[PDB]
Amino acid sequence: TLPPFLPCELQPHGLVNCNWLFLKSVPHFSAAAPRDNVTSLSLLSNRIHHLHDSDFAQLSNLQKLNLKWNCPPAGLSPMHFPCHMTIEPNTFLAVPTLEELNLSYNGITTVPALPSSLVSLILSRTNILQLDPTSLTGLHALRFLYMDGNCYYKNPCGRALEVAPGALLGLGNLTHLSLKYNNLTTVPRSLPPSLEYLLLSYNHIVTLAPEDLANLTALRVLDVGGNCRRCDHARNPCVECPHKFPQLHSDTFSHLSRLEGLVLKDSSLYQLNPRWFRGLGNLTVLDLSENFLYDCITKTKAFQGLAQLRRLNLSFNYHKKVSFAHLTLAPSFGSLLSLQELDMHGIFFRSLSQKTLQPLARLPMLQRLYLQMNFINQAQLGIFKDFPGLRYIDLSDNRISGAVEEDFMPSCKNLSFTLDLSRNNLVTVQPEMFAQLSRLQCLRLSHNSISQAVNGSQFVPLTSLQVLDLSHNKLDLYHGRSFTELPRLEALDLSYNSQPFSMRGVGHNLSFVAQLPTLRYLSLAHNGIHSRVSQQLCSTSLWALDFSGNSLSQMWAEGDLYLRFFQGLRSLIRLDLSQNRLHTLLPCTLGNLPKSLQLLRLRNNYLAFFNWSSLTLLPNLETLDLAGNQLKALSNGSLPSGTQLQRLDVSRNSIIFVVPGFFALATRLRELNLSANALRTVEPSWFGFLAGSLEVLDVSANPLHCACGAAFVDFLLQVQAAVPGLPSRVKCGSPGQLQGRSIFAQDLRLCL
Ligand SMILES: *[C@@H]1O[C@H](CO)[C@@H](O[C@@H]2O[C@H](CO)[C@@H](O)[C@H](O)[C@H]2NC(C)=O)[C@H](O)[C@H]1NC(C)=O
Ligand SMILES: *[C@@H]1O[C@H](CO)[C@@H](O)[C@H](O)[C@H]1NC(C)=O
Ligand SMILES: *[C@@H]1O[C@H](CO)[C@@H](O)[C@H](O)[C@H]1NC(C)=O
Repeated sequence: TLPPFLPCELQPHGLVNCNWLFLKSVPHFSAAAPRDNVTSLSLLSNRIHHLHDSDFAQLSNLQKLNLKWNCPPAGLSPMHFPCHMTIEPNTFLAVPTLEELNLSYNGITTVPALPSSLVSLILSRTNILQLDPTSLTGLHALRFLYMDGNCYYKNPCGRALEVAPGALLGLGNLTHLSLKYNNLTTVPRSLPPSLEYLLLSYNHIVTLAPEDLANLTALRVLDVGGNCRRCDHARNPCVECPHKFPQLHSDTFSHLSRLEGLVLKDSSLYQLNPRWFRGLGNLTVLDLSENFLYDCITKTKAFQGLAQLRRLNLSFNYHKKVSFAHLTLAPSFGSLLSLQELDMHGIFFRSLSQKTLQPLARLPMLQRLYLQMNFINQAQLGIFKDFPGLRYIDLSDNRISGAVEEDFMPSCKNLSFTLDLSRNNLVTVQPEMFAQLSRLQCLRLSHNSISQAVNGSQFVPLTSLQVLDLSHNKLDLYHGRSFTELPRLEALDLSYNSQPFSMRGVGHNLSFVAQLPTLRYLSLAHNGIHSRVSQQLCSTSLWALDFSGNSLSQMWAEGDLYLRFFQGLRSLIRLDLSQNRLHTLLPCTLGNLPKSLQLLRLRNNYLAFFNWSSLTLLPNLETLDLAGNQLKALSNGSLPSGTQLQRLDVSRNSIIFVVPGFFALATRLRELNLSANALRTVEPSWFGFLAGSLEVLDVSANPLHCACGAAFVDFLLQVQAAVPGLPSRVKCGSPGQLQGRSIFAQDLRLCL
């Protein structure tokens, strides 16, 4: 049985996925295909320029249809190729079950006839330049209409979009309307009173008053930002706000009592009118980013009584000459009694002290505080001890320098208190910086130039710290007492620290790993450890070690000094020895790895041989990863009986053949990656019995020997459930004509 929707892929939830197939038109699927099981059809990024009456006409249960990026407009086309999509009149009418349509990024100039089942319609980046009562007549179900980017720099129209008065009044269920990047100068008259989300950003609506929002009292989100922009630091075409604008009247929003979110970013505001927020008693989110409010926020009263507000964005309110603002928050920030999140990144100010955030200090719910990219170079970090609810501070990308004058490395996201000081100019860490920060659970100091002696005296106050990121620094030398002042430490990232001339004539002392009793995850990746190191790592607690990007090759050529290097990690589960220049491997060196290992990576070494019988010496191994080595074959014995191996990756080798029965004895094997090798066939004999056990068999990017009709294709059709991208991504290597084309290309489809 062929893939039922060739060239496309059936996926979960009745989705036929035809994305990215260079298709010139919509496939006419066969009669025996389960056309009725199809509820969603995706055709993203093909090149269908002509749609017909009969294209969708027999998909009796089709609900979602995505035709995005098929006939892109000149301006959006990389090579400015003009495109005007032809759409036969009944093309969509013939899908009377259709509920969701995405026609974005296509050269269409009018709304085609749509059935009245439609609930969601996306027409963004098309060339529709008019909307009137005849445009979406009778679509009484429609809840979402998105039509952004029909007239802007990447898709110009020489004029404005025209939404006629009442054009959409017939749409009595329309709750979501977006009309950004349409070159509009006023808000369309008489929009459905049912609207709850109205996004009008990035037009040229430079003036706003309460009648512009007439009758829209169900509005929960209003976005009118980017309508009189500042252009000093784009990037892309941008029209500056004309001099005496914007003109927001003082009671514009005062009848929108259900409003939860309000966006006034990039509106060139030098000043806030307190009256704008009067009556907005449900307002939880306010975005004032990219304005000119650096001076205003030191004295404003506009925030008084926004007692329900939970998120406030003031980011990129910076002097356009590019210099420091003097930041002292106005007292009315203190009235934000419900504030959970405050974003103040990219304002630019020299100093973080007691004065700076004073009015915030006692807000009982304030949890997240974004202060990155401010070029702060003096910070009193003690100020954060007396914030009652702080969970996260981002001070990354500043120039602070001291006190005042995933499976291998977990994230800090569920922790109670995290401070990120990455990308500052920290060279040395004084322990008094954190004297008022005993409660910190996660500390990030990556991408500094820390070249200090780490000797057990740097982080003394931080008695609660569970996670320390010191990756990407200039740490010279690890001592036996390094990090031993951190009693509760669970994760430690030291990746990308490599100063081979600065070791003071000695080597790394890795005995500190044995001193950290709660440590679970350690990374020493890209440290350039060739030599000059302790002979043994020892830990009863450690679960994951990333040792990638060193030279164990050199270590293990150096006699037998380093043959038990990892053995003392009595509970190691995950070990990454990828990128270690490993040319050979003794079975005696593999058996000296911790017996508890479940997962071993050797991505990107130079291994041309592997003794597969030596996998008995790792009885608990479940995932083995040998991607990117030089295996020429899978041979020299087979996978031995009893192996617990479930995931095996041998992608990106030069595997030309596999011996018969190579995978026969691996009864737990479920996932096998054979992608990007040199295979010319796929054989059932490789798996003895048990081929139907595999849940994933990836055989893409192989130079398969396509012939009419090769039996390996029979095999892949039999186990097609496990083969990802079978209908399109499993390709031929020969003959010359079918080279790089699908194994089911027109020519070969005759031989089935
Ligand atoms: C099998 O291996 C191939 C090649 O290594 C994988 O393809 C890569 O997938 C990663 C993400 O997993 C991408 O970053 C790369 O861009 C992909 N490269 C190529 C050439 O495809 C593939 O994902 C793996 N398959 C499975 C099922 O894990
Ligand atoms: C926006 O409208 C003006 C005046 O109607 C026009 O000159 C300009 O070209 C339009 N912008 C685009 C991107 O087409
Ligand atoms: C490692 O560190 C401790 C000092 O705290 C020392 O006693 C031990 O002998 C050192 N080992 C080496 C090889 O230098």
